[PDB]
Amino acid sequence: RNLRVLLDTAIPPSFCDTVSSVLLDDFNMVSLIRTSPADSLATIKQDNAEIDIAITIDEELKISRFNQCVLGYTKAFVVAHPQHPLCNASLHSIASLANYRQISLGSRSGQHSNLLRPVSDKVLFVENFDDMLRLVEAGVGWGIAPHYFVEERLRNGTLAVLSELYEPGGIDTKVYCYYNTALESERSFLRFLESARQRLRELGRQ
Ligand SMILES: CC(C)Oc1ccc(-c2ncc(CNc3ccnc(C(F)(F)F)c3)s2)cc1Cl
Repeated sequence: RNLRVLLDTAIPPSFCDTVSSVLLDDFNMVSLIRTSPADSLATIKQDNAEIDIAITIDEELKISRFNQCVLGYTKAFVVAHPQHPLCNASLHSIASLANYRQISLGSRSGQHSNLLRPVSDKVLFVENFDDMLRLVEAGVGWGIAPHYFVEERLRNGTLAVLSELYEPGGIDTKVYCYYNTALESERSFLRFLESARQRLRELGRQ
């Protein structure tokens, strides 16, 4: 119960804090680590890190030494500069964006999971969301960003949304919890899962 825990940058801060409080309520030593989802699954896989619990959106069912569960959901938007070509065109489609350039997270130096795989042939990789939104806000391209990162810049006109046809409201991605196999038998972990999940649901509806 000396715990190392990972959360990705798509996890809303309210989400990570909701988790933290519970973790400390049921494990008394909790160390928190943050990474962008592209590097999330890789980090836990490197055994030199000793991550016991990881909360991310990238999935691989062949993860060794780790089991899986769903902890809740988060939302994401296809955002782009207000004067971007697509923004003008009101009919946006998965093909229509394959032509224009995508600012995307991660590195070409890695197994691009389907979830974080670039959908377009013309791409530019960045390493965090701040650099993604800097480029997108300069018309470089379009991107897929979490809610908490962009919400304000869209209610402010700084940015726009092209995802209001595909999934009106945001692209509901699942948020996964990866427990080290060993932790399955510790009543602390299971109580964490219960209390956290409830709290997350309660916050989500609001
Ligand atoms: C606009 C529409 C017509 O076309 C699309 C429809 C669906 C998609 C999705 N792509 C990744 C999906 C999973 N969720 C992700 C993936 C990566 N990154 C995040 C982050 F956390 F960063 F927000 C969340 S859904 C893309 C496009 Cl372009």
